[PDB]
Amino acid sequence: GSMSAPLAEVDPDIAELLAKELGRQRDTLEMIASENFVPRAVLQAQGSVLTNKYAEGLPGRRYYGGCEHVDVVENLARDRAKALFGAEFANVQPHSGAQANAAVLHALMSPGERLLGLDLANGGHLTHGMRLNFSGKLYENGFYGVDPATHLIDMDAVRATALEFRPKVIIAGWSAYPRVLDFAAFRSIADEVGAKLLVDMAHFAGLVAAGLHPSPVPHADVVSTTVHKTLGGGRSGLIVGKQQYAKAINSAVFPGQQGGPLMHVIAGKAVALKIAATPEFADRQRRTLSGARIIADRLMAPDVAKAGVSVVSGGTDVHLVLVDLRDSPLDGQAAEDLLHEVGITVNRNAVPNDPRPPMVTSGLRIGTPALATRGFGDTEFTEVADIIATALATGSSVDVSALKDRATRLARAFPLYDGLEEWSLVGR
Amino acid sequence: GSMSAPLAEVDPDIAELLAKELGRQRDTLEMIASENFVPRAVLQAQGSVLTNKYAEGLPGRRYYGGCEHVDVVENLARDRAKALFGAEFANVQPHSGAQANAAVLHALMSPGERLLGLDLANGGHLTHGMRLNFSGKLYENGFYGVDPATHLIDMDAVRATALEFRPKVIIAGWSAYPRVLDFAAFRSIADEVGAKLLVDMAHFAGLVAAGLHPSPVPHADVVSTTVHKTLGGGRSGLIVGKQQYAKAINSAVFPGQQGGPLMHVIAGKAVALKIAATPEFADRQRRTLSGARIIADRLMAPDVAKAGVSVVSGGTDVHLVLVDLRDSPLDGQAAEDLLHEVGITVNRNAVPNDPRPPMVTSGLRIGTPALATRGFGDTEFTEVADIIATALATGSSVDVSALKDRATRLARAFPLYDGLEEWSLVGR
Ligand SMILES: Cc1ncc(COP(=O)(O)O)c(CNCC(=O)O)c1O
Repeated sequence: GSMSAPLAEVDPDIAELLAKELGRQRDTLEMIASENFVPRAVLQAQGSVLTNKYAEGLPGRRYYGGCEHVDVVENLARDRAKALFGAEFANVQPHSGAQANAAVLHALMSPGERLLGLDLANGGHLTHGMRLNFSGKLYENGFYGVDPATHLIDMDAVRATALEFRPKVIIAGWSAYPRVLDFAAFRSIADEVGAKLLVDMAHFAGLVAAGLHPSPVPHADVVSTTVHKTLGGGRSGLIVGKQQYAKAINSAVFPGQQGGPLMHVIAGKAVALKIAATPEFADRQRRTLSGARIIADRLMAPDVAKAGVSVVSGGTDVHLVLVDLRDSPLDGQAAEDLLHEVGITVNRNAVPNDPRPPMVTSGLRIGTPALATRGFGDTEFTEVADIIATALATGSSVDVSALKDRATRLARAFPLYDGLEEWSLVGR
Repeated sequence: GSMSAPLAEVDPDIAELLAKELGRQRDTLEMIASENFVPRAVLQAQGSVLTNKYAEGLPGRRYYGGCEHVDVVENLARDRAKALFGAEFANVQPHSGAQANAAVLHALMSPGERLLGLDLANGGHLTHGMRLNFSGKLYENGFYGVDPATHLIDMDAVRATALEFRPKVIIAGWSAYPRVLDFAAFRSIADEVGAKLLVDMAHFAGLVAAGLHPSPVPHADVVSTTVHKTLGGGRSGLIVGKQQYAKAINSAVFPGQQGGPLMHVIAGKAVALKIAATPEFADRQRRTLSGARIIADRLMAPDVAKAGVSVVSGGTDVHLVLVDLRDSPLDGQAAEDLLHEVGITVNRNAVPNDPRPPMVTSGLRIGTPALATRGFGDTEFTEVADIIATALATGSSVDVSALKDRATRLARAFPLYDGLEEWSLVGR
């Protein structure tokens, strides 16, 4: 019956929506900095029958019979994570970046203890202390920020905050920050005040894997990440860290926070970690970084600067560009909408001391990983940069038709998932 | 290169383990009561490009652009969940059953407040108050159990416990209880002490959908569930409940507990909920219940009883049989391994006042949903029951090859995922 019928017959509405979403991914230039495109092999793993297996516990130490093969899968993911990042242990079960962070904080601190993280308006993530998230609900929160003049994190200010606040755990990490964190300084501060150091490398983990961003693994007690940003894998989380925290972290993931792990997704993590060690992946990360720098450079040209648009920190060393619109007629929402009309997906971004409401903002976050994965190199990012610069410098009266044509030409020149409609679930 | 190459080329190790796990599911008789076999259409949804979309928020209330198609997907899953279960609201984003429960308790109580659930050694889940789980670490836990003579939950005893303990939230639900809960009595008790009532229907959600188990939705404030047990869907969680809790529950899922939802998995939830309304699904649930009763009856025969093996509560009204091995030379691990050798996959399971260590147990949990999905009916479950009975009554001196041949004949007669090696990711 329906056990073997194709999706198109069982649920035509959902089949049609899958096709529409594939078409949307193909037709747009995706520049949300946290998004990417998974490889075919990760699609296959996530669509595998490993979803049927209950496998609570650890490899070879399960609460269920029949785990012999998913145990090898999980050990491959763990071993590849440790090897790729140079970490002493890995836990590959977190369902997401948020669940990775929930388990780390569960392992390292108790409710009521003090957590120090980067403020949301200064580029932090909601799991770094936002009051409606578990990180704010369970813990006493302190925050550091960026210098208002340079938009860099001032490590003397972070140190002064840590000395006053005496956190149990310091989080280094970000969702919207354009420069390299000083992990050695974070470790020195953590040691000085007796705090644990968590680095949440979700955004830049793929840059780390390719050797293009300093690694937090030498410095941090524990490192959390999403698998699905620059690392380029399926939507899920991952923890690595120093051996002395392995037992606490494993127990915090299960039974502390989760039940059964998603073994099909863990199989895809193993695939993504293997891909992340290849020269092809390293070149993709190189094109990600070069493309972001090309966009930042274009947006610092005099024509854009004279229009009241500026680049936060005067450049970038990562996979994104942060745009400051405080002196522009465009607010973040208006600029996001304008770029959507051209076919480019970005998101608005709060700037520190933002004069506009938090859902409007005076900033943009523009990311390059997804287009680099799609195949864009320096020539294509030069074109993308000029499209964005023309829109932002001119404003809402810009010739959108011409920019849309240019964006469509790029999308057509670099087909996405070409052949997916013929790929099989398993085999070749 | 690697973006479009098949898994078999990118990662032969993982490709081979996918084949081995599929072979294992085909070759064994999978009788873990919390497992099932997802349909082809759910494999396709979970292997879809919807993994690439960040969609924090709710349909029509997203933080990022481009969600016009995943919004319809999520609305279909929500509307089908509400219609199938007769519920006033649904949140379809929980990553797992554990994450569904974490969000419910986040919404309904504060750290330090009192939680009353079924004791783990009496059939309850670790998210109902176990010391190392968030439900035990964040909250003050009380427990009710089963009557020692009948192994039934005594609602007079539950009421006495609630009157003395004064819980903020009462959980009704179980992972290893073989009888039907009295939801009217739980509601009466919750009202008497001013508690919220959460029903965790993870195990019996599919029985409820088919009309073969009383629904908790009329009585409960909120109902949590896994999608992947008797409901037969992809590995994930779901919450439904009364409309006055919709805002608190939605906020507790995001940004309370989670970040971005797994939209590919939510697409599969929509598919599974549609299948769960079909006559084919109801017949599968009917065969699940009849098969479990056949096994329970066979294991209460004198030859099994003489071997020190008994059936908890003297039968079953649900999809599982709980076997008590306290008077048997077999412990739970030994029986799990012996059944594995004859081709039947189960899990050991704790029993009240267990004389054996907790990782070993004095019990077995045997479930029929996966084999019912595979197509087994009363004739096949009669043979399964006799195989299990012979192994448990004879122990280590049983003719393993003779029993393994009988299990293999059943597996060969009911091919599993026949044709999967030819199915496509999308389309046919
Ligand atoms: C009753 C009940 N509630 C929650 C869970 C946890 O779901 P998961 O998706 O594993 O996080 C379970 C799972 N119990 C596993 C089992 O019974 O084998 C559950 O039973």
